[PDB]
Amino acid sequence: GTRWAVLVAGSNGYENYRHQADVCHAYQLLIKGGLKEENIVVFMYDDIAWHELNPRPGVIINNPRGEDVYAGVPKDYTGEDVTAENLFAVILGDRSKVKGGSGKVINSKPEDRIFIFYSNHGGAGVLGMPNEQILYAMDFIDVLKKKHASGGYREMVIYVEACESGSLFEGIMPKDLNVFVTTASNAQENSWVTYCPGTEPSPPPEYTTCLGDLYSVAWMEDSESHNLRRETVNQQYRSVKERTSNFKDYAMGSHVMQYGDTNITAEKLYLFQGFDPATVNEAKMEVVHQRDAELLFMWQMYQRSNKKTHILKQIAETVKHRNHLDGSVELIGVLLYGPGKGSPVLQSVRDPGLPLVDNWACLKSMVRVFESHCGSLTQYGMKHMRAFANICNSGVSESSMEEACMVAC
Amino acid sequence: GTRWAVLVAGSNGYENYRHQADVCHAYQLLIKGGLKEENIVVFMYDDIAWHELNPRPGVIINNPRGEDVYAGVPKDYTGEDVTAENLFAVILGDRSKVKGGSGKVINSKPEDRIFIFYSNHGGAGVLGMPNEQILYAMDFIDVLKKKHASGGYREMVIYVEACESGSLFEGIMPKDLNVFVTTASNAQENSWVTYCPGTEPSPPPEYTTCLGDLYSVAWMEDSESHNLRRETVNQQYRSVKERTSNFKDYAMGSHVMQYGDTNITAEKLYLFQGFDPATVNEAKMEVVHQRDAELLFMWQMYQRSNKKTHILKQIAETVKHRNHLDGSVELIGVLLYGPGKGSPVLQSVRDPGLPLVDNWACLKSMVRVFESHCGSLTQYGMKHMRAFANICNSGVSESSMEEACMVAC
Ligand SMILES: *[C@@H]1O[C@H](CO)[C@@H](O)[C@H](O)[C@H]1NC(C)=O
Ligand SMILES: *[C@@H]1O[C@H](CO)[C@@H](O)[C@H](O)[C@H]1NC(C)=O
Repeated sequence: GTRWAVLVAGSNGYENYRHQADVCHAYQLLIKGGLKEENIVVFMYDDIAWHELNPRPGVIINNPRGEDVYAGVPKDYTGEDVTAENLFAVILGDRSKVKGGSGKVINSKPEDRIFIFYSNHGGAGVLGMPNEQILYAMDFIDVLKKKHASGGYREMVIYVEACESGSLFEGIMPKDLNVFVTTASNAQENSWVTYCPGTEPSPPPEYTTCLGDLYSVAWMEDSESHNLRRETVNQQYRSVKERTSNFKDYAMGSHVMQYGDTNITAEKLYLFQGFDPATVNEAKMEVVHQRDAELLFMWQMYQRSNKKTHILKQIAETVKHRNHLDGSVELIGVLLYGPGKGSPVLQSVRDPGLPLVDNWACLKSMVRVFESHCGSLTQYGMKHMRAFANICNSGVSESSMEEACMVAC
Repeated sequence: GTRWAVLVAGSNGYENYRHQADVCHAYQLLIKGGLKEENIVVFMYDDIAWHELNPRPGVIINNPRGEDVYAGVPKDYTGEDVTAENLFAVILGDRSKVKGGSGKVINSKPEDRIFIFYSNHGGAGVLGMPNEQILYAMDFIDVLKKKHASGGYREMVIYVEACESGSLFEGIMPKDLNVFVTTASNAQENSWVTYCPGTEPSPPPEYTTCLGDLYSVAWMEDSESHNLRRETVNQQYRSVKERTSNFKDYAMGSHVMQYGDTNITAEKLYLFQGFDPATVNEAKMEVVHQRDAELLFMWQMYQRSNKKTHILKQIAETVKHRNHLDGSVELIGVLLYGPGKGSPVLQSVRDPGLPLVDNWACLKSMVRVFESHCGSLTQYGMKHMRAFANICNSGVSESSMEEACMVAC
């Protein structure tokens, strides 16, 4: 059969360099293993390589050894074409449902295998897509069920790098889809960022933005340092789990989770990632929170400048925007449930194995009502997704949500 | 000698019923023990007994058994006269430095004893006074040193009911003043509120506001249930400590602390609180945070109404005001120290036994700069006092504080 891949960075902006850095590295890794470019679909906004802030124009690196991963990466879905609708259409393999981009899709055969890697921001039940778009977990599950029902592949492996990424599959990912999944974190942890300005191991001094993400570089640097005809999917999961746990210090690391068909863990990794003919034959990392890396970048910029006050006022606006969202959400909880019960309700985490939300259509509706009244969530606002899900689960009506949002905003 | 007392409620508003309820109960307790009215100075705003919301006009109660404590309480310093300046002047006993009120002061003799009880809101190093006034711990210490240096008393006992009230004395209260102090909480805990609408033990159903404060009713109900010619100061401290710890559950209770001259703990309580001739011869309480009781009261009102939306919009404004203060302070930390270090700096608590702040004049200056730019702190904003103290201790200049406050506000 034929090995296919879909690589997605869900973010843009130079502050988010790392997510397209991850995706570009994954592309070069798969090419080195003998996957063909026509079978690898790359979603990247593509604003990094030639960004005015990039100290190495035309180059993207993904770890402090500084090897370029940008050259040769195809422009399949870039800019405005990096959408959930295009991602869903690529996975289904129906070129007629794609809007824009190259038209490359996963029009795979029943004997083929597929490898999907996503890297950016997220929250409970949701994944980010560039310019304020949100991808809801259940729609992603639905695409996998549809693809499976059309006999489009033999097996699939999915790696997801994002905050709270366990919540995209817990209680909803079927095990009969020949799909195996791992996530950087459990349903409630955040995801961690590595190779940042000011940490060890040191990125090259000219960089003001972080180079990679902990779970992502963990699996990629593990793959490229091993013979993939011998390493199993399970061995990579084990190695990635230990490295991402960062010496089992969950204040500085997270729990890598697995979902779906665990029988796939017995398979050799080359069936999914190819094999590199040259591969024949640790310290605690200083990491930062995915949600904190943006401000660390603006602060790196502030400290290195002389317009110095323009950056500061932009830091002020960013924090103030976050405070507005955090407060609006907290106040909605107060108006709906009272003080002393609003935060318990909004912030309670369901037991592992249960779905985040019982009505996914309600979740989208609460987000819609919120944003109509309180403004756009942004990428940062996905941190409030569990709060909206908990409003849904509480049986509070959409009519009462409307009233609370109008009072709050 | 003669026994004197000063009783202070630092708050006003029907939401804060309990603080004047505490003070009124303490007054009746001391009269029953034979202290004379001319030797007891009462500071209470006096907006409770005849408040339009008071279901028992002319009556104040301090626990669910519903006995009035208001009748007979003198009007020494009420309304606009409840000030730190008047409190300091009362304690010093110089009637000429009082502004307004009755003119009653503690013009005590070297053989006299003094008992001081304060009950309301506070924060690190500060106590509230009605209508946005703040009383700074070191000014209170200075008054005690001045009073001591004039030979004004033999011994003094001080009870303080307020958030973070340990911080008013740690590292600054001398032990050579013949003054013994206990506080409802340590330097970082909040203070707890008892007998609230919706908790057990049940206040009479018509009340929408909490009746008392945990540490305050603990010492008063302990005094009135014992023979004070036999009970020692130490025994009351022990009993109050255990009751305020609420089964040693510090998520629902606090650590009562002691400062000053601990030799006074060996003395019989009647020397300070008098003795009642009739006294010849437990469940975990449901309590709420001092800072949370205001919103619980507005919510009780919301739930019992039909203007129903007027109250809600007032709840919204209260939460939004708090969010503005919390965000402004957090942003000032970000601008001064960077993200990832602003909160560690602003929220770090010094080791027990050290003073909250090294330059008390700087603390007042930071508050001044903040309020000029970001608006009044309010009573709620004393929760940010440790943040301002930590800015002072960090050596950040007043010039840099000004710049950060202008960017932030
Ligand atoms: C994995 O395959 C085994 C066959 O040995 C089967 O018993 C089991 O049900 C399968 N598990 C899943 C999750 O499909
Ligand atoms: C208490 O009095 C004793 C005398 O027995 C003395 O040793 C001690 O220093 C005194 N403590 C304080 C805090 O004044």
